[PDB]
Amino acid sequence: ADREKTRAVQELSEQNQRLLDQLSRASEVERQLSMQVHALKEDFREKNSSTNQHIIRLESLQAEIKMLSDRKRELE
Amino acid sequence: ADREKTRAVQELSEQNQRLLDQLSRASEVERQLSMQVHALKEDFREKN
Amino acid sequence: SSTNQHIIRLESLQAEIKMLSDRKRELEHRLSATLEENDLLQGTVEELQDRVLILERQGHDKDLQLHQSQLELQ
Amino acid sequence: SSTNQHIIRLESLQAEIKMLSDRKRELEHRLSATLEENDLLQGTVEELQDRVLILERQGHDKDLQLHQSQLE
Repeated sequence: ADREKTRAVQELSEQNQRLLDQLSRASEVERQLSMQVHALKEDFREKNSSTNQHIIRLESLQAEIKMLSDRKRELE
Repeated sequence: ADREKTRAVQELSEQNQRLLDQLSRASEVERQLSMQVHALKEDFREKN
Repeated sequence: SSTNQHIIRLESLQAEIKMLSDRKRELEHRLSATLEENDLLQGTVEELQDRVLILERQGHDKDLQLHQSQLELQ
Repeated sequence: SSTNQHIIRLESLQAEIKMLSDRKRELEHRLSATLEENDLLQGTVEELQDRVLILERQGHDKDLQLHQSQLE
């Protein structure tokens, strides 16, 4: 009974430790995916800032074009 | 000794079940994050 | 003597595991709340970025028409 | 035998404790990172709102200028 109990608890602890490495790898994948998602959020925010700046620059250039169109029509 | 065997077996089994639940939750959030990463990469390609 | 101590450390570690698991649920709920308010702040900054775009659009069309108005004045 | 079963049960207890404590450190690491990010996000919100306020000030300023320029 000693040997059976010891083998059983050792087997169950081995299943446990295998699960522990599985959780460790799963949590490392969770962490790497979380850092990826986090950097993607930060880059999405910076890119949305840059895109709003870009369309506002397109827009400023559009008013400069309309400005010069009405100005040349004034001269013309 | 038999009672102690039963108690240790039950405690280890409970720990293993808790760990299995934790791996289930971990895998669920991992799948959610993988879906989020692929959606973000598609959105980032479109935004590019 | 070892075995008496040995039983004592079983009891101590069992109490430790119970409190430790309780604070596992604690920390995981804190992380869930932190992540939800992170997503709320994501919605907030996204709305603020859209508002920045919209007000700059307003000020721009406003710039178009200011220059038009004072040119027509000229 | 008693000591071996008992110390193996304790090795199970402590190994579970070490997994869970590694996971404490992982959750605390993630909580620290996320809270630092949330500070950064509050800073971004404050800066965006301040930008919105400055933009609204420009708002009222030219709106007055429109009112005059239409008058003359």
